[PDB]
Amino acid sequence: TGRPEWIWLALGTALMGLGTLYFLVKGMGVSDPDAKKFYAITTLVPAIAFTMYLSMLLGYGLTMVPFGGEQNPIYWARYADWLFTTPLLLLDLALLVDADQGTILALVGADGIMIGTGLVGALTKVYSYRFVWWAISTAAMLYILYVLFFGFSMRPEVASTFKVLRNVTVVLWSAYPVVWLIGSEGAGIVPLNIETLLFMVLDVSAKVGFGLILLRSRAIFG
Amino acid sequence: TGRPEWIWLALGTALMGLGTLYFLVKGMGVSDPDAKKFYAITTLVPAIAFTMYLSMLLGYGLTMVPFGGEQNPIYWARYADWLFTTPLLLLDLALLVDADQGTILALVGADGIMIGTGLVGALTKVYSYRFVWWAISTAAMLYILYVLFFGFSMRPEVASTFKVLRNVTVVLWSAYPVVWLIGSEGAGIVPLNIETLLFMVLDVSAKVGFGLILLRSRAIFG
Amino acid sequence: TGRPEWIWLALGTALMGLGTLYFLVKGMGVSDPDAKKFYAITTLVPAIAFTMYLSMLLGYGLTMVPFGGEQNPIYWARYADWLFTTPLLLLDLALLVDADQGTILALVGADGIMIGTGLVGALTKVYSYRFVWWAISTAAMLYILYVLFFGFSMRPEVASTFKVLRNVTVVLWSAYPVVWLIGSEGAGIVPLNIETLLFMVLDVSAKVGFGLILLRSRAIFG
Ligand SMILES: *C/C=C(C)/C=C/C=C(C)/C=C/C1=C(C)CCCC1(C)C
Ligand SMILES: *C/C=C(C)/C=C/C=C(C)/C=C/C1=C(C)CCCC1(C)C
Ligand SMILES: *C/C=C(C)/C=C/C=C(C)/C=C/C1=C(C)CCCC1(C)C
Repeated sequence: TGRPEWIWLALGTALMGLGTLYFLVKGMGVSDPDAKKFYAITTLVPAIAFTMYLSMLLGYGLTMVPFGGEQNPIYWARYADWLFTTPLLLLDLALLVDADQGTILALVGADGIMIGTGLVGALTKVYSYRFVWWAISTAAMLYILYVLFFGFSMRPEVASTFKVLRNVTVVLWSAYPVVWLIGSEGAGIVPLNIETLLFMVLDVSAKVGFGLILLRSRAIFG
Repeated sequence: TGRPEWIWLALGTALMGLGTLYFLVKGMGVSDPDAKKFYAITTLVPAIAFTMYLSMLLGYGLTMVPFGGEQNPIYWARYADWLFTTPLLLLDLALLVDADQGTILALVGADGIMIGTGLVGALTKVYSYRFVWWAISTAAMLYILYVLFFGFSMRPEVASTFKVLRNVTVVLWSAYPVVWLIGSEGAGIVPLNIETLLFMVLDVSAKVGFGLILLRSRAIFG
Repeated sequence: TGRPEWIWLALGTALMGLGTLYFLVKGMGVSDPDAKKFYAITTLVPAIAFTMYLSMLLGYGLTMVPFGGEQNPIYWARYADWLFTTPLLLLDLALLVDADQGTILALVGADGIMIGTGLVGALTKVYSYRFVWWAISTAAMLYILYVLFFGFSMRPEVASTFKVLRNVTVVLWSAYPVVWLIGSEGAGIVPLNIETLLFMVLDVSAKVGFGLILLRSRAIFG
């Protein structure tokens, strides 16, 4: 179409779609109850992202938000995505280490707060206040990071995989607040097509890359 | 009112309302923890549908979607309904056979995808793309059907009831994609008042009929 | 700002924000898995309410609903709040007494119905029908009250705390339907600024007061 970012939304759609089919096939032969859990969570993450990448591609997941003078194009569908896929990615981490349910409920709820405040900030018409919501969301993000590092005798199959996925998680998740801030939702420093490319690379890596490291590990079997 | 389908929405409201009160009363005397589970899930399905049938009756759950030339009346409230009642109906099936949590998470998430893509398709303003969302939703539907047949030593109380409810589920659920397709959301082949009658018969049977077969069975007790 | 209720929204924001930080700190040193559960649920309730009080403060969580002649200001964000915090408050009660999952699913679903019908009623443009939704919502409220009293050998640490929190819950929750009814959502008897003060006192007490009684009790430890 007439949106230069179209290409990145198309590529994202395609990579999430093929990741989903790859993990669907791979989990084909699994009967270990624990492994099945990791396969369900992990296949669903890019299947959901596939649908929201498609909706942005076709224009459904775009709206116009007036602020600081202009009519700003905001991809809201990303927050419908993340609202479900980010807790699921935290659940993969949580089950891996056999987390207490109280830590799991802290993680999923802090994550909800993160995305939902992210979404408010994305849709807020008073420019200055958009960054008060960014800050609140970043604080929930940093609570989550804190818990993944200080919130938790695992078998070494689990600890090595956990540590890797944990490192991947903090490095990539921590880049989203930065892209938002300098992108079209925030200061408007980086154009939307570049932003959309940044978010596509993070999203494919955080979902499909993350899942490839997880699902190739023996950590997931009981 | 001035909507010919009003009658079917009124009848649906009434039948869901009486189903809810019937199951509420029936579960009155239950103390078996397992049976209580089946009674909670099963009573809630038509209580939620009661509220969304009422909202369509009163006009709240209707919006206008422009596409292929016209201003199309779309009952969106059906998707608020299904978003919660269809996973609950799958949970009744799942608990019955003592499903692994990984199979339960695959079912509920595939179901979310099904309804949420159904909803996108219902609200999409580009006529051709409405059927790309229909197709994606039908694929999640067929994954669910596949799992109910190939995804799963139960006591014979469970297997006989499970098989029946399973058969009821595939026959009725599989008719929704067809009604949508030829109805006002799709090709516009069947008028909205006839569509609304079709959806009312399916919905009462899939919820109240399904629950009557379930809740009259000894399969639900530990 | 130019809204007289601004002050109560500001005070509510501040009290929910300090409650959240207080409970965050207090739960700092907890390792008992059961206590951690109570701390997660209980800290999250005012953290979520903090964000929705802020959004009403800044104007995001306000919309205009035309009915009975006028353009009515409706704070919708309260229902985004309650949709999650009221089930969490019921979960604190439920875990305390070691409730059956079927009773927990009845509680959370009745609560969803309560808030979601509350929200429909708040946004309904036909004045008379707003009170049909109020009535349906009040009925779910009374089902919840019934279950907390008749739905359930606990150790006396639990029974004393449970009884207190239970009493707090019915007295304060039962006042919300009254405030709505005579406030701006309903008959328009009490002005919006007074209503907003009423809701702020109930909300701080039902969340922060409730949590102080809970989290100071030994009932929460295994
Ligand atoms: C699959 C997608 C992933 C892992 C996305 C993660 C997104 C975040 C961690 C987003 C965080 C944000 C904040 C901390 C600041 C406000 C804006 C957000 C939502 C982009
Ligand atoms: C109580 C209601 C039930 C059991 C409704 C079930 C609805 C479906 C199985 C709907 C499926 C659809 C698709 C597969 C295609 C797109 C449209 C839908 C949502 C009607
Ligand atoms: C933290 C907030 C709490 C505990 C809020 C509880 C709110 C209710 C119990 C609300 C009930 C309502 C009805 C029963 C009638 C319709 C309107 C409502 C949603 C205000």
